[PDB]
Amino acid sequence: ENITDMAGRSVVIPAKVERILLGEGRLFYAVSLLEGQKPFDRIVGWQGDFRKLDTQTYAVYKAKFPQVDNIPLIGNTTADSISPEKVLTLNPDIAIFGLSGHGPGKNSELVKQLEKAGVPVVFVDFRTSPLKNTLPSMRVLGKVLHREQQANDYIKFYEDNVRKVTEITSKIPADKKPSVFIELRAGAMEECCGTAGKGNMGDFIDQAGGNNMAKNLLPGALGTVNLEKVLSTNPDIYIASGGKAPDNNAPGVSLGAQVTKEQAQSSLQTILDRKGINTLSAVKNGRSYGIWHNFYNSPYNVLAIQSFAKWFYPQQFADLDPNNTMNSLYSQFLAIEPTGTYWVDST
Amino acid sequence: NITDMAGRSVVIPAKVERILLGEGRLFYAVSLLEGQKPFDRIVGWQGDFRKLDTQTYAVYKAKFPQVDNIPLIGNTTADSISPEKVLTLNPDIAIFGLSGHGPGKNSELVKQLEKAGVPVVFVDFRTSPLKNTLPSMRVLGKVLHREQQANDYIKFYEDNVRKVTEITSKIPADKKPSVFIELRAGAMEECCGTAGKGNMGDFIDQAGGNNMAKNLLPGALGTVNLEKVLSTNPDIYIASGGKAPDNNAPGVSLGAQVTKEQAQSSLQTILDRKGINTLSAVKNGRSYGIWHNFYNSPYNVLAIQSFAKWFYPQQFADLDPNNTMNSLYSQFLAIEPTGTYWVDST
Amino acid sequence: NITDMAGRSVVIPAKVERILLGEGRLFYAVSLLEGQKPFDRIVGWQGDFRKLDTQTYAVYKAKFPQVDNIPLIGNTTADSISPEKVLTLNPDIAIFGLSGHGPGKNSELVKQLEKAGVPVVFVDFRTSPLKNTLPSMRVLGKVLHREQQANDYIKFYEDNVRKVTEITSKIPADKKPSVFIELRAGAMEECCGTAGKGNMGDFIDQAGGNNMAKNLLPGALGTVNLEKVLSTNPDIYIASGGKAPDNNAPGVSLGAQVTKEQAQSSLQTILDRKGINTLSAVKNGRSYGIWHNFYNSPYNVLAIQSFAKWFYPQQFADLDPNNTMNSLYSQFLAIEPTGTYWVDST
Amino acid sequence: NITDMAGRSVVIPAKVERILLGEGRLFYAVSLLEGQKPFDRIVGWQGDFRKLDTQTYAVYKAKFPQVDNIPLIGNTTADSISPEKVLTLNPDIAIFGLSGHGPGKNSELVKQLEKAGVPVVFVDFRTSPLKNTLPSMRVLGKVLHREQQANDYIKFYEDNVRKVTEITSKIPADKKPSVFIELRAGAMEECCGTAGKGNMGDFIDQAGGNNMAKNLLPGALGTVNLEKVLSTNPDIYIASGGKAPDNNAPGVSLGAQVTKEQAQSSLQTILDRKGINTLSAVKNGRSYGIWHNFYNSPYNVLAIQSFAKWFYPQQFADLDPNNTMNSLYSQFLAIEPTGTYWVDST
Ligand SMILES: N=C(N)NCCC[C@H](NC(=O)c1cccc(O)c1O)C(=O)N[C@@H](CO)C(=O)O
Ligand SMILES: N=C(N)NCCC[C@H](NC(=O)c1cccc(O)c1O)C(=O)N[C@@H](CO)C(=O)O
Ligand SMILES: N=C(N)NCCC[C@H](NC(=O)c1cccc(O)c1O)C(=O)N[C@@H](CO)C(=O)O
Ligand SMILES: N=C(N)NCCC[C@H](NC(=O)c1cccc(O)c1O)C(=O)N[C@@H](CO)C(=O)O
Ligand SMILES: N=C(N)NCCC[C@H](NC(=O)c1cccc(O)c1O)C(=O)N[C@@H](CO)C(=O)O
Ligand SMILES: N=C(N)NCCC[C@H](NC(=O)c1cccc(O)c1O)C(=O)N[C@@H](CO)C(=O)O
Ligand SMILES: N=C(N)NCCC[C@H](NC(=O)c1cccc(O)c1O)C(=O)N[C@@H](CO)C(=O)O
Ligand SMILES: N=C(N)NCCC[C@H](NC(=O)c1cccc(O)c1O)C(=O)N[C@@H](CO)C(=O)O
Ligand SMILES: [Fe+3]
Ligand SMILES: [Fe+3]
Repeated sequence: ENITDMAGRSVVIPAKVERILLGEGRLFYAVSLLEGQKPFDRIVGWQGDFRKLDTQTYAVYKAKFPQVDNIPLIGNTTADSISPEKVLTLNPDIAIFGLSGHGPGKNSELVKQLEKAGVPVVFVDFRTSPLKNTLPSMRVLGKVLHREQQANDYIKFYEDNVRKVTEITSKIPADKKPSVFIELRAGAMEECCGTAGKGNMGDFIDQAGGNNMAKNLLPGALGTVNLEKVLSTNPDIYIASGGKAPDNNAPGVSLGAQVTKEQAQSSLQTILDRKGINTLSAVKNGRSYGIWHNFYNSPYNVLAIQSFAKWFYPQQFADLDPNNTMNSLYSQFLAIEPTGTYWVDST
Repeated sequence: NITDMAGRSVVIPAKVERILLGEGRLFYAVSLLEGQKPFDRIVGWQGDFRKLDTQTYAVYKAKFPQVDNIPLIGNTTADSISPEKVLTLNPDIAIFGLSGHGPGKNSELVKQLEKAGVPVVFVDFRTSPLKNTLPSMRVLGKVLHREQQANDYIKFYEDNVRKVTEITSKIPADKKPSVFIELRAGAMEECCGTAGKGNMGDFIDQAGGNNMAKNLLPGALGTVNLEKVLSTNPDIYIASGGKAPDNNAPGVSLGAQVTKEQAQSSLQTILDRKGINTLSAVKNGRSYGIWHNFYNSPYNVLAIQSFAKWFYPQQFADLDPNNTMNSLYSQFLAIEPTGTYWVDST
Repeated sequence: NITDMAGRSVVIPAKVERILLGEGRLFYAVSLLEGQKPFDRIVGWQGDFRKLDTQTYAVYKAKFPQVDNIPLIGNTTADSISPEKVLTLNPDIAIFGLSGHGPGKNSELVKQLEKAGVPVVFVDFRTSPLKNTLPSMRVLGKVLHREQQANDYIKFYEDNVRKVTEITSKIPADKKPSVFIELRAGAMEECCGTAGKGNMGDFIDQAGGNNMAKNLLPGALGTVNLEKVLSTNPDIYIASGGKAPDNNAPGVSLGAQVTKEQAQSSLQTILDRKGINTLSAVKNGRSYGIWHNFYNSPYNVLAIQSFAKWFYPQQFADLDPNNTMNSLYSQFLAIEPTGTYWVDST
Repeated sequence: NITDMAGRSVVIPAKVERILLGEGRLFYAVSLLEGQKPFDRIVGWQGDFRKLDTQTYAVYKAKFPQVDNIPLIGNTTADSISPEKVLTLNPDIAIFGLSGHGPGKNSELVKQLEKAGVPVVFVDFRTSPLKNTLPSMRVLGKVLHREQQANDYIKFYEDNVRKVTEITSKIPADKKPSVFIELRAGAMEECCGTAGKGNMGDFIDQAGGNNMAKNLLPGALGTVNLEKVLSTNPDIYIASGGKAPDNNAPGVSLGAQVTKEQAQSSLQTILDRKGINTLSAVKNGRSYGIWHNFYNSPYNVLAIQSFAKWFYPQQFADLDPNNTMNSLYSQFLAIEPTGTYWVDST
């Protein structure tokens, strides 16, 4: 059969799939929602970003599935480090790639090599245009991986849990919305400050009824705004993203499966104590928050949209709990138990 | 002739120059009428303003040292008022409160004054602020011949309250936060004082909150036990106080001579008390301090706004009670606004 | 005692609480000193701020409705000021401008005030901004007892101007672009109003531009005919305006309530006028709009910067006048920055 | 205490209970202030509302039959008002219009009332709606002690007008459509009544139209000959009327008791008249009907919106003046909106 991927390309659905290639490792998150209690059964190989840039979620899956260590790494954390030779010798029967990210895009040579080898390629997207692409991506993955039921179940769950936010924020007029700046991998980049424009976590700010101060500063989904521009705009709400492991002395916010509330609050505070940042009205007024970075490329991003709405309008979403949503997500779909801290408030 | 807050008819004097204040802090209503000559027409007052509002007192003393020479007709309780000292001041009007630290409608002193031919006016900012605050000012305007100042203050008040009520009057009950207000928190012998259907409860109602003690109490004021608070575990905790900074007694420091630091530090002591410190609202940082004397003052629009910002922070992001306060002072009063009348927990 | 901008010695009042503004838009200098209480000390003002700055007025009214009750001593001309209404406000200081829509150093009203024992201070942001802006603020600081605010603003101003002059002071004349500024472009009976050696001309000088009218005119303001502009055919065209968005009269829309799109649309109308539209600067996109009231405001550092960025685009690509405005507002003012104070042609 | 629309100072009465309406249709401004008790304070009125607004009258009569007992001080002209009947109603305030079917600022009756000690207030929705509508409501608020209702209505009005001006203020003159408005079209002896720089002309201006009579006429109202209209051949034709459905006199049927099909049929008659029917605007279907009494009513924001949607159909496709009217009625009035106040040609 045939379907349209997120690059507009038609893909012939394989009769049976047993050798999935992951162009970006963290595309595993979309796969995990379909594979039930057998998450790694059909993965022939993956980019090393999941294992190296998601060490916490990795370790949790390793403790329950030690065979994860033996899935081949086709590269490190950049598209340019992928050996096309190692890829082809795994004889994949499907390759899942992202329109953007740490893996090959629609115009890469590897995509063309795979087309010459007779291997179907599917483009998904949770990163450039999450709002447009997240649900269509899951529907498509459902069809090509023969997990239509799991996919449709997850779409219903997602739509319902997002509708809990949008029923309220879709009617709020622009002049009542809080200004928001999201600093991606805050503290951890060479040059401050990474953020999202019209795309990526910007889509989440939009949905949650916020006003992204970088929406109109930037052409793309990702970009950079200077510290002074942030200070000058002086937004209502400051959000920092990170995924740093607890026992990592490098700069950044600690969030993820092995992070405690106190490690998340302490490390957010370091981030908020930085020169310039610490004079923001949002920081002084305590409207300062942390969000787990990898939500920037995951269909679990409904958790971030909900955390954002609850920060943007605390009393209108007093009754909404993203922790229940994660637990409903894990119990319904996944094969591990939820642990750690995926979001934090400054004390 | 006018009808006071006790339903009684009062013949308005032709000229008033000797006002008796049954409760000292009724001065607050008078101050909105007297412009730059606040104490010119006060023959005497209950000692509650001087002794239970030491900060606001000291500020007025520095600009008007003659305030120290206004006679104190008693201390802080109705029973300590000498009716003899009262009558020798030959008042031409007496202003009393339906409730509080001064005589009520059925006291002997009220009857003595009626026998002496002295008009008595009952106001209320304390039992039923919502029903009574504006009618009280209207009445004080008429009997003190300051109708203009009164009407000016009513317009100011209604406008600044309507900023809140036009939003919160349409909010359904199930979207409202539960609220407990602990009056003079930390400072009473037995915890915990609060307000029912009345007093600061009216402010919670107006600001679109849900007062957990509304149905626990028959009156405007009363007491709920600590364990009942813990068990109800309300969304939002509010502590009232008016303690002076350099007062080692227990309570929250708020008022004209209090810095935000002192207010924040002393609120924290209050929030660190056994039991209180495990409240969800305290842990989640939805914990606040409000200046106690707003429990009996037509300046109470400042508290209604502070509550609304606490109950729905974003919907009232743009509302600033410091600006309401500054406008109030500049338009009506004879002193400069200083100190901290509200605080948020660190 | 201090020396004002007219060279006159002025005795500093011990306390000031009743400031008279000879020109309403002199408020801008006062606003930098009064913090969160902008209108607290203004007894009255010329009607130019309320009538010729409707946008900035409306923004302050929404936060301080008491601004509507400040008395207007006249309309928009010195000759419409009733000296009687002025004197009954019993000012304790009067602030006047060497030039503009209010009384000057030789007016009768200035003499009346001297007879009444009222100190008069002359400032200037309009005739000789470069010489006078900072000295004016220093002086206002001393006579209004806001030396701290004044010195803070001077440091901010000098630093933000030095960002421009460090570069443009070393540029030789032959590398400078020729510039014509058309004040209230489109909106005068006879084209074309502009500035000579003074007013916005000072800004062109500082920003390293070459004002084509510098030597055509004797004074700070004057008129140059359309044909003279066409013939000089300058490298850069700048139009000033302050027209409200919803005003169908001719002129450029700029100010607190103007969007970038309205500013551009209305600048374009101005650039589409016969004669103007054949200028090389217009055809080549070197066409800009600046908010007119910068012609008399110590916020004029915002214009010196917008000019420097138009005169030398890459040399000041890192300079942002919007950040400077926001630092100005947050540090000194009581309102939030909105609208469009400068625009580039599409 | 307040300045009316004639520039005259009027002393705000302490309590008003006997309002005299110089022009009956000034009721529309009063109705926005009186909530559910519209006629409670009206001692008498000009007969224009009852006789020239039969539809809106009948609707109020069905809910309030006591409206029939309000005294008529005259018919539909200032000259038919008995000053004697007026004075025996012992009004405590009289509201008059700068222009219209009632007395003006120089009438004898105004002087009689001044001799009788009765405050007179001039409002205006007719000569200079743009300048005067909102100031008129502000003033009526103060003198009738309905400041809250007035301020509420001003905010509503400004917001609903801003929906139009946000768009039309940035449209350049050369892109605007030419417009002719024929007042009480078909119903006058001599064609064609219209508005100049004033009256419905102000609405055309605001809605981003170009009134072809703006410079043909000195006043707010006047007459332009059919041939002049034909020759100018404007982009858009608008006819006003308020004729009752069951009235076979010439004119457009619009108002509270008119269906869309009766408004369309009667507009068509108006558009089928010799000369009119050769207009480009008529042939192209840019032909419309507007309810005449908007020519003197603070509900005129409904016509400004209806005009903008006719001037720029797609730019205002999302704007609905019917939703605006309904928000107006529900927020402010005591009756239910019915009928057709505007119509498009089939
Ligand atoms: N290690 C490298 N040299 N490049 C990494 C490639 C992915 C790159 N990532 C980001 O730009 C980024 C920014 C903020 C926060 C993040 O977590 C990021 O991963 C990227 O997105 N590249 C884009 C544009 O080149 C793409 O592939 O389309
Ligand atoms: N494309 C680039 N040159 N820089 C942007 C991203 C590269 C790199 N990203 C990460 O290390 C990373 C970690 C966790 C999750 C992610 O998605 C990541 O991308 C990065 O941020 N590099 C810094 C240097 O430390 C920088 O380039 O400023
Ligand atoms: N020092 C005293 N013994 N009594 C004070 C007199 C008034 C008494 N006050 C309170 O109950 C009270 C409660 C909470 C917070 C406060 O500031 C209070 O003053 C009181 O209210 N009495 C009632 C009952 O008699 C009344 O006056 O009607
Ligand atoms: N009804 C009572 N017996 N006590 C409650 C009120 C009396 C007393 N009040 C104050 O000290 C006070 C201080 C500032 C402002 C006020 O309105 C006040 O009422 C009080 O609280 N007594 C405590 C023991 O100190 C108590 O009786 O529990
Ligand atoms: N409406 C009037 N008749 N006069 C206005 C008085 C101020 C007069 N202004 C200007 O000439 C002017 C020119 C260009 C742009 C502007 O904004 C202007 O205000 C003025 O400056 N007069 C001079 C000399 O008369 C002065 O007083 O110094
Ligand atoms: N000195 C004069 N006689 N005329 C020039 C200025 C007077 C008047 N000014 C303004 O309208 C004005 C508006 C906004 C800001 C200002 O500073 C202003 O001065 C003016 O220019 N009138 C025009 C008539 O359109 C004219 O002089 O031709
Ligand atoms: N019924 C009359 N004979 N006269 C009415 C007096 C008001 C007169 N009105 C109009 O001319 C008019 C024109 C077009 C449409 C209308 O609804 C009108 O009411 C009028 O305005 N007269 C002038 C001069 O006296 C004025 O009132 O200012
Ligand atoms: N000034 C005049 N003489 N005539 C113009 C207005 C007088 C009269 N008005 C009305 O009939 C009328 C009806 C509803 C609402 C209004 O405001 C009105 O004025 C009128 O129009 N007379 C006609 C004769 O048909 C005329 O003078 O042409
Ligand atoms: Fe008390
Ligand atoms: Fe000027």
